Amino acid sequence: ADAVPAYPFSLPHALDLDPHYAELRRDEPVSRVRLPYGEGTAWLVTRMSDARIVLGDSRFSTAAATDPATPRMFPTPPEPDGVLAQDPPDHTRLRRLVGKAFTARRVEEMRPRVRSLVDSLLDDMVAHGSPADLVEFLAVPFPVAVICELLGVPLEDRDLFRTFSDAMLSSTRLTAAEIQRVQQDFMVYMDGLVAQRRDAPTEDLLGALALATDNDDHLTKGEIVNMGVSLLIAGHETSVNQITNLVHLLLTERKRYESLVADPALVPAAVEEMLRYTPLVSAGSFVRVATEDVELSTVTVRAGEPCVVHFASANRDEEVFDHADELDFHRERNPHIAFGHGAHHCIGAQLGRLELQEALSALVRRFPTLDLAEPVAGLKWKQGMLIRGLERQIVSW
Ligand code: HEM
Ligand SMILES: CC[C@H]1OC(=O)[C@H](C)[C@@H](O)[C@H](C)[C@@H](O)[C@@H](C)C[C@@H](C)C(=O)[C@H](C)[C@@H](O)[C@H]1C
Ligand SMILES: C[C@@H]1O[C@@H](O)[C@H](O)[C@H](O)[C@H]1O
Ligand code: NA
Ligand code: NA
Repeated sequence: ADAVPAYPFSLPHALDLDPHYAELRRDEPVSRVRLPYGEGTAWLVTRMSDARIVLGDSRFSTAAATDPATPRMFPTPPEPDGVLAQDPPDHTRLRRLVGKAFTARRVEEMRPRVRSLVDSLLDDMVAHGSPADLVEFLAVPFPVAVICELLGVPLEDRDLFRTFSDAMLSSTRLTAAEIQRVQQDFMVYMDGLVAQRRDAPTEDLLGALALATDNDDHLTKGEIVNMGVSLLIAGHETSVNQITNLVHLLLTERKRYESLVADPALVPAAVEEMLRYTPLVSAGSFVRVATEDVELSTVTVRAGEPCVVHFASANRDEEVFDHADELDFHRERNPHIAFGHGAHHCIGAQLGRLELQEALSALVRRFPTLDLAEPVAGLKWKQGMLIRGLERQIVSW
């Protein structure tokens, strides 16, 4: 069965959805693909109802996907101690190590700190004058500062952990051996920061991770340190890219930006809609393997068959969202899965929402004249990574 198409279906263009995803949702919503690594074939799931089953059911296992022969989107076999590769109830125990810092209530308590950080960084951009690179002054330093303060990672390590993090998000830019090397380096660095808390615990998540290493009974050192790596990767890589992505959607059809200048209270709802609209995950997902037969819309997936979701395709499902292909800030309902679903639903969802809200609210309030000040055709979209975003975004005002 080398008659099954390669997935991804193409090198990506900006934030475009391959038009094949809409054809798949209409006519073949569950279809066999060959992923770029591991062996064999995977079902690609393109509709919302099927995505909620694959993401939401104990009969689908991520643990089972750690087999190096399992199809996957990324060069290195999955790390078995990785939070994504855990199944409940062990996954539930692992998430509770840190989950209290990420509840909507605790995240809301960060809004003051977070708005202060944004204000200061836009002051520096103003000091530099127009035009300036929004990536340099906002999209990079803002989420990096927030995740360093929440975990207790020194800000001086920015260049070191951003390099490791970009490598671990490789799709084609690096080989398995280059990434496996970075994984070991990152594991050894994070293990070292957590060890610093041996006779010196801190009031931060690394503090919590170091106590769990000392006192905790069901979780390995590996699982615990790896959680530190996942949070430090996700905690900046998502938001840094999503700020560039959402600003890109706002300035390339400037009525969108103008609608938020007019009404900055629209910003929370605009952030939800642009989370729906944006393929932050360039293609596919961490894989789920059926442990029993499971009925999806058009097929029964057999025990042992792997499945992969395209989150941004589920987020264009025309049986769930009216005019799904259109950016609409006035949707009454937006049941998107930009943050996933089921056990592995994004732990940082509330922190992402907060950072995007405060970054956009500030821009829309203080920079009514904001425009893209480099050509669209020349935009430096990140190539060869599992996520999408801009290396640079020169803006004027
Ligand atoms: C706009 C921001 C974000 C987006 C769009 C986003 C998106 C996602 C998605 C779709 C997943 C599900 C992956 C899957 O099940 O296959 C996920 C999981 C995850 N996200 Fe986020 N995320 C964001 C922000 C964050 C932040 C700020 C953090 C960390 C502070 C974070 C940490 C994670 C982690 C650790 C997981 C894995 C959770 C688990 O396996 O239980 N994310 N994210
Ligand atoms: C195949 C696409 C996915 O990538 C992966 O699985 C990566 C190899 C993970 O190891 C990354 C590096 C982890 O750090 C995650 C915790 C990051 C967090 C933001 C996500 O879960 C993210 C959505 C992720 O699932 C997708 C990018
Ligand atoms: C941060 C993330 O952590 C786990 O999910 C993986 O095993 C891997 O080490 C890394 O990609
Ligand atoms: Na742009
Ligand atoms: Na996988």
